[PDB]
Amino acid sequence: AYAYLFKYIIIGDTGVGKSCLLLQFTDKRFQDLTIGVEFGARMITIDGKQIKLQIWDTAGQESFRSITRSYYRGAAGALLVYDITRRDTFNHLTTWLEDARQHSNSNMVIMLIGNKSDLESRREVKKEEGEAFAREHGLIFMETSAKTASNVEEAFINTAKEIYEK
Ligand SMILES: Nc1nc2c(ncn2[C@@H]2O[C@H](COP(=O)(O)OP(=O)(O)O)[C@@H](O)[C@H]2O)c(=O)[nH]1
Ligand SMILES: [Mg+2]
Repeated sequence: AYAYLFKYIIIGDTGVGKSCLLLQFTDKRFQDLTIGVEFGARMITIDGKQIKLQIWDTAGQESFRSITRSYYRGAAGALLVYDITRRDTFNHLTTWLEDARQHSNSNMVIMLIGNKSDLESRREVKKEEGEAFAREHGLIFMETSAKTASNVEEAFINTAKEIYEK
């Protein structure tokens, strides 16, 4: 009835900041890596209700270009991350998105994340390109910095609000 558990997965290319977004959200710190068993949790509040976010970092899946069924199983939300300094990470979004289409529950919320927003001297992908990609595919989008915490809390909380309100 009254308390909630939302399973999240974090997906996207190598080095986009999946691990750092996890650690920033759960521990408020920015930095070992146990592939296949790399996770964290944090309690939040939406509409006065207690919601436990159980969050899975899918590092190690990148080489496969696909997410194992056990990550998708019961996943309520997914953060699909690219690295704004590396256009190739932006280019591979459609293949991550198709993997999710084929193998995830259609109700799984997906938020598009352009990470490393602090790195303005190396930006390759404009914020507007992330926005347009998200619109075309019916997703919410935010730029984050796992380094500075910018929009990190907002990304996880807004995903949860979308899951809860759907
Ligand atoms: N400046 C900056 N560096 C970041 C950010 N997120 C991650 N990094 C750096 O990028 C590297 C890769 O991030 P990581 O979380 O390990 O990527 P992953 O393979 O997707 O898990 C890290 O070692 C950090 O040095 C960010 O928001 N800003
Ligand atoms: Mg990782």
